[PDB]
Amino acid sequence: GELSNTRLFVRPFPLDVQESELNEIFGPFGPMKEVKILNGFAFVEFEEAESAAKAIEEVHGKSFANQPLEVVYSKLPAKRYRITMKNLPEGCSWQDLKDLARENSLETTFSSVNTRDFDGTGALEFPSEEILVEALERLNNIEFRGSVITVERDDNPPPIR
Repeated sequence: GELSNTRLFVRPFPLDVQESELNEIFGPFGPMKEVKILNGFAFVEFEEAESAAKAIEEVHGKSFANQPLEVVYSKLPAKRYRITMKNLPEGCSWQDLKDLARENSLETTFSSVNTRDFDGTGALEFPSEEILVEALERLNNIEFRGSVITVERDDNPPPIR
């Protein structure tokens, strides 16, 4: 096999979505074999697997256009251990959900919430499936602050293309 090795998928950039920024950003990483910038998604293929593998862990989590950047290995996996919550109109936050989660016999490695809007929805992930299914069945349909919160897994693996 010679597929996955040099290709990093970036998030959608604003009106400033051009190779100019991609080069000025991914520049200090290695000889970019090629670059792609489309309204909605970006891609960058390095001439060296190392340069790519690094840029993926470097660029990922960066800042640009007053927004958090995101980069990954242009590719798709299978199965996961994360779930999303709904009907949770509360402030908690990652710290809150993480506190109750760990206290409820549920260890998580990643957490996220949505405070920007009043949708009242969050998302958590566990290191193992056991905790996922357990926490999902233990959290599914629960009364809290006079509100019934529910948890449901949501897998969104990029199209096969």
